Amino acid sequence: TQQWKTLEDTRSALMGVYGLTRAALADNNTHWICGDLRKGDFTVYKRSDLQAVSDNELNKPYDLLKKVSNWRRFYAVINAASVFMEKAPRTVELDRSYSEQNLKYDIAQVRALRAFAYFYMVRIWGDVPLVTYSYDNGTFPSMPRTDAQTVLSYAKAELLTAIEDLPYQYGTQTNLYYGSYGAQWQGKLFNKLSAYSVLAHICAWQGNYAEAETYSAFIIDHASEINAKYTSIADLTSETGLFYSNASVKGSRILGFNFAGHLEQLTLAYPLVQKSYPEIYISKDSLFSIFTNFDDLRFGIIDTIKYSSYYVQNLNEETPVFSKIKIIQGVFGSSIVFTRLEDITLLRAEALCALNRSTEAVSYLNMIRTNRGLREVSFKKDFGNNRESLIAEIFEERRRELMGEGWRWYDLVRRQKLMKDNEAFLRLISSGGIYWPVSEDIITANSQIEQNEFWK
Repeated sequence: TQQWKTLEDTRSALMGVYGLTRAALADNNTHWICGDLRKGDFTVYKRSDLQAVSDNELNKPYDLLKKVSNWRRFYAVINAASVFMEKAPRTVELDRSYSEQNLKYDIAQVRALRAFAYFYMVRIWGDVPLVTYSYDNGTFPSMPRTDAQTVLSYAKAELLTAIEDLPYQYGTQTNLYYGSYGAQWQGKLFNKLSAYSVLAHICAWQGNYAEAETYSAFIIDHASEINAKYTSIADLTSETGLFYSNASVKGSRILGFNFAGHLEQLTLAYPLVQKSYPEIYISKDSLFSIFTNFDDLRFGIIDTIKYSSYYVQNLNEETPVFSKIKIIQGVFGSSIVFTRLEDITLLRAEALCALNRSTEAVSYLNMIRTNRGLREVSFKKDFGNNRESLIAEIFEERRRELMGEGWRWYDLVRRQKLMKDNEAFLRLISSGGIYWPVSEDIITANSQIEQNEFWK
């Protein structure tokens, strides 16, 4: 049973909240299933269950769909965080080695993780029960789903509170943080900018682009404080690059979760692993539609081996392998990368367009383009000063840059809200068909929980 007598007890509990958060995103490949596969750019080789996700046929009778649709793993994070906040303060009184500052740091992390879990689950299910206190395992509070706006307002306030105590970096050489400091914790612990990144995204998801722009700006302007940088194509895709836990560029994972679920389970095949075919892949037709310029470093120049590019291998075969993420110990070690500077920079561009400041958006778009072999663009010459044309292009840049990082589906929804170029998709948004069904196991056990109308 968890105790709170010593610094080792609080350390273990804190690491447990991180572990639970990783598990929520990684279980059944949730992050990629919900973020990349759903109406995504991946062709499915053979699995009808994966094909149902891709088609948004989330009521089909597949066990995968039922498992992903059960939100328990998110409430596991929320409850563990709530318990930590209730019980950890006592440790300061019990163990002289656990300082008030150590408590403030730990509380801020678990508070931010809880808020992240809420945001993440709101994007998936929409309305979810807003639980703000701990409860016993095997029970769940008897309450309805709470309006998504109310849940996000709670998440925003919690993140702003956490930011007051979250540092940029943890510990010093003279005052270690749980035995390590500075660079040792970069890309491992939730930092002040990690919290700002969640705020920026909550705001963008709500259409509050004024706030999204301010928060994205703050992140970009303070990136050096957490040692976050723009990543080269080689460092993004290397076996020891951004997706590797102990990468030299690890600080560039503004928010992520490391392993001591992986996209590679779905994407890799021979020769990278001994599996004959990939479960999902980007087809040649898709590649040539999405990547329009042969100078694009993501899908252009060879990456050493014959028939390769930086994102894709086996270009001589009918089902090329999406090899961007390839942290191979099969057994994989790839980190979940929720966000990084390129994401936040493109978010800022999106926000600036939303605010009718398209000329300013172009400079941010160009930052990403010019680090990927693409020429600079200009608003008049390349977009005819058309705000919607520029918005569409910012989303194509995200489509390219963040491929396989759990963004595409959410990006399609934010894009649709701005572009309004597909009435069928606008109806899917208004009708709730952009969310997952609630698991019938949850509804049976908790009578106040109502199914999403779209999936009844």
